[PDB]
Amino acid sequence: KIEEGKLVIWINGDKGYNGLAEVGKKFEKDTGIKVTVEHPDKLEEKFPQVAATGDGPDIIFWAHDRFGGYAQSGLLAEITPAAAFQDKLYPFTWDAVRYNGKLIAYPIAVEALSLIYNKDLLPNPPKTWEEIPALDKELKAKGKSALMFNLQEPYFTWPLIAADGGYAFKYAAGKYDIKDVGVDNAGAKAGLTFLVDLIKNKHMNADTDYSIAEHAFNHGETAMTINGPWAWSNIDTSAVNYGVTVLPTFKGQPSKPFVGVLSAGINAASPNKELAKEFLENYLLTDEGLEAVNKDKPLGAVALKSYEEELVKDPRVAATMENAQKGEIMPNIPQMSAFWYAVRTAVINAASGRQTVDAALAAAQTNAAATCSPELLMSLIQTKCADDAMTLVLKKELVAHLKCTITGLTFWDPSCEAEDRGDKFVLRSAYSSCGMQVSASMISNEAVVNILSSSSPQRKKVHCLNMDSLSFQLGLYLSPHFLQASNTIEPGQQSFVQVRVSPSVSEFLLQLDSCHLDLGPEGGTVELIQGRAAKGNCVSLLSPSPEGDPRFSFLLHFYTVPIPKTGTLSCTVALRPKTGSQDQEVHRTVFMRLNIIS
Ligand SMILES: OC[C@H]1O[C@H](O[C@H]2[C@H](O)[C@@H](O)[C@@H](O)O[C@@H]2CO)[C@H](O)[C@@H](O)[C@@H]1O
Repeated sequence: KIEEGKLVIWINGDKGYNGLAEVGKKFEKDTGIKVTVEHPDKLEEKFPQVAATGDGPDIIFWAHDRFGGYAQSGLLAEITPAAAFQDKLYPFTWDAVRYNGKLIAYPIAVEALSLIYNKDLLPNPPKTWEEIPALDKELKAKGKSALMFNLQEPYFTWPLIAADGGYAFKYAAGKYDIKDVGVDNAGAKAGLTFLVDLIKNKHMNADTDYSIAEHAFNHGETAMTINGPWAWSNIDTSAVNYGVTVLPTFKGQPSKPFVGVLSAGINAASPNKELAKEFLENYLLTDEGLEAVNKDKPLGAVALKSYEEELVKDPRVAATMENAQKGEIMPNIPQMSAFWYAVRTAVINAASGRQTVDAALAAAQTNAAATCSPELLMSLIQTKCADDAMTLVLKKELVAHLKCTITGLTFWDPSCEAEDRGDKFVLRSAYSSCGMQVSASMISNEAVVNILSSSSPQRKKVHCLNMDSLSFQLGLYLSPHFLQASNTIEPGQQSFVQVRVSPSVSEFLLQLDSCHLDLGPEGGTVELIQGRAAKGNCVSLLSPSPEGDPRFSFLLHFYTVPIPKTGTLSCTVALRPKTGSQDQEVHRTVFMRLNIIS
């Protein structure tokens, strides 16, 4: 699923991703968190397909209308901005991203279509739609056209459809009524008919799309176009001398564009939600962050109050707000996708001439209304830590409960593959083999699991303790207190032993499996500890040090003389991770030579 530790962003290609990536770069320097900005095609329709399966970006940028459908499906995570932060943005933007009383996304910018015109060609654009035919006429004699804009997305045709009273859904009793659809109303039929009449009269071409309309205006083929703020950049790359003004009226009524609020939602499956929040609130939403995106591609009106006040001075931004006020914010209801899909058809079918305006719009109103559980799998993988080797074991029975078929299990080195013993899957590697990593006094690798259900590999971090890195020493103390002389031992006097390891391992639990004192030939061997417990009345276990160092006490009695001159204390220590099971427990033996005297 989503990669843990990194932020993946999806945004439409027309919007500045480069300016956004430059915001992420600033985020990397301070927090060292790499931000990947991508712009796939059909990210709005692609996101819900992948997100439902757990795959997708950590953050998605789109108009607000799509986020309610995502929300109602459970693909978005409710954002939790502080009241002090919400006041920094205009209240109406928070209304766009509010769903079921929850905030499902962060509003970024307010987007509304405007009329862009060529000043060199047309210093004073027409005030109304009705006079475009008379305009286009004057231009065609010069080998040009009055207006070109994308007819394949109803977003661009809606301003004319809603000018006479066309509407997607009526708002009553505080909610959008999905049974009541305004596509077939005479206001829409009047707008769409006007569009068709422009195509029939040759004033526009039905096949026109976005990239053709953008190429035509920037290259001087047409005097006017309808687009959003994002497009002003490429017009600047071009030398076109242009201006942004309010959309022309229709039947005396202003053109009502559907106003989207560019918003950043957080994936419901993303583990990084905290990072997404820290990035969006602290960095992306700011005077600087928004300016960085605006330099690459214009955002137009912004949700942030402070930065907005500066942007409103821009004539182009003032023109976008003027068009927004005359427009209606898009409903965020899940039904919008069916509405948009249905309206796109009617515009294309009616503009193509395949259907009459009444027949096309009437049909649109009808359509508008309209097992593996691999996360558990990794838990079954057991890490066995031997002295020289690490072995991974996966019980077959447990796998059966999960209903998964494992295609492969390996270490980092693909050469090392698990072997099937028929009751379990075992994978053994030497600490120096299979790309094992020796660091931090630990031997770490990853178990790469491939399941038939998912193409992507599953990775689980495995670790074993490296005892060669650790240094073991045997202390001996005359009293139950720290003392500097461990070398000499005396009979009949209590002796206290402490096992010290450097670098001290606090994470691991220390226990003494066995201890022995070897008096050599003729002296015999005395068993101080066995079976993890003290042996005999002369030995008793003590409490460990503040450090993990274990401790025990023993009393040494000799009946006869000569006393053994020298002896060696042997103690076998067991090391288990506080976070690990017994499988990962490792054992080492420590020896020390000591002088016995009396
Ligand atoms: O055309 C239907 C389409 O309209 C909106 O998409 C806009 C978007 O709001 C703008 O920010 C920009 O990306 O242009 C898009 C049109 O291609 C809706 O947001 C979208 O759901 C809908 O399909």
